[PDB]
Amino acid sequence: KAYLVGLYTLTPTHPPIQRERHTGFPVIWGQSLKGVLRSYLKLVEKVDEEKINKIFGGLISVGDAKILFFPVRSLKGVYAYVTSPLVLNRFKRDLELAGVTEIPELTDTAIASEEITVDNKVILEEFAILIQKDDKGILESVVKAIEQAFGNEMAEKIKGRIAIIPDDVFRDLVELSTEYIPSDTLFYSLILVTPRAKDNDMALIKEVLGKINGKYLQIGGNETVGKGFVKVTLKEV
Amino acid sequence: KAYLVGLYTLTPTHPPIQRERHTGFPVIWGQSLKGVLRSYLKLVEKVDEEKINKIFGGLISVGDAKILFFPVRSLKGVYAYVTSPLVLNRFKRDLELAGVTEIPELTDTAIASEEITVDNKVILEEFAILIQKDDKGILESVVKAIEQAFGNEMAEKIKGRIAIIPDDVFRDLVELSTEYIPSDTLFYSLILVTPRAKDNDMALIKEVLGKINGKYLQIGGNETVGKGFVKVTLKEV
Repeated sequence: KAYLVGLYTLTPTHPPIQRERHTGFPVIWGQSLKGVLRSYLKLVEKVDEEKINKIFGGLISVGDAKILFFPVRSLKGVYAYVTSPLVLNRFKRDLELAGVTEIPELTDTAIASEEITVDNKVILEEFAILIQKDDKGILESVVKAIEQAFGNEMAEKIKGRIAIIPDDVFRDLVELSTEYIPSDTLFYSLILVTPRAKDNDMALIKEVLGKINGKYLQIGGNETVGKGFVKVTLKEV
Repeated sequence: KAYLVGLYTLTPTHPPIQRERHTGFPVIWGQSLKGVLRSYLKLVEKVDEEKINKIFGGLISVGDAKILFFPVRSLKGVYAYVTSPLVLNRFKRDLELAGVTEIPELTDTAIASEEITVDNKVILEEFAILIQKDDKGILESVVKAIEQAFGNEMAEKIKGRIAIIPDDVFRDLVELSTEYIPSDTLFYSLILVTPRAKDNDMALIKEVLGKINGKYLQIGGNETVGKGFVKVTLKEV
């Protein structure tokens, strides 16, 4: 049994940023995320401190939050949600691990919505990447996956502003575009239920974790100056 | 008769990590691996505690999991799966032992895919290794070997990001690149069937081990925060 956590930053978020060593991608460590989830249920949702211990300590596993979509300045559409084959493939494989489409390799080309495309080009910051026709409906397939994983609300935000760009460009942008993770960044994370869990426990998990969906949490430093506020989604599989 | 176990880390894994005395290479001791294989069959795959005992205790031998590919930050391609003549040679020798290509000695040069090569160089972390032309079809032969040993899915992931580098550099990287084994690390291990085995025993081994192929297991510490989740492959020879 698995739960899908979405983390959409509403303000610049600072989890020296926490980055994955061999990629350089920003990441929210599972240790940190588990902490804020624990604190939110104890303080805001008023869950009994007996139910919390029974679930966190454990009974579930809170994985590190990877990055799915990163907001980047765009010439047409003001900004686009950019991602990459590598990132998307990791997302598909993490869905497999949780129980739950072919995405090609891009080198110097991109696949983007027609709302951010101008003269067969998408202009991200200063990068001017050539688009290639979206055959076999890649974009429409990513949007559907976003809907399933995070809900209809998240899919509407992103739809119309998607751009799948080369892995190397995504890396460059994600490292050289602000310190703070920008607002309008979408993270995702797996919550896995341990095999040692009994049938009586699954009802507890579903009840307590269910409270998290659609709420607002604070992650990382600088809470007092409006940093690290995120909207969380949570769905079963 | 022998089985080839593949271990692909999906999250940072902690088996002070278990390292081989005379190389310094990370390794998963057979005792540990045997434990998690056993527990997985007992908890998840629901194998009767009589079939498990007849096989584990024994009837098979679970060897130490050596390291085959190690993910390293790359300038081009974001990251590469690096290996070395030494590592590859051990892999070939382990296949010999399991019943089943010339790889040169590299000094200050490397053999890499053209997707991570930039201006006749592969840039791993800070190391800038001069590449040499891929003659005698070395890379495609490793990919072919990867396909046979771990499956087509594993070969696609690695293809395009391979880099065979000098033994001393591989060693340095494997020691000085994170505590935790990174995600996207590929281990391998032999499962050898004792000579004392009859035909009825081969059917039990084939059946139970077959359950392991393509599944997800947890190895080492920090299960509660999404660490040590690995994807296992299992193939006969």
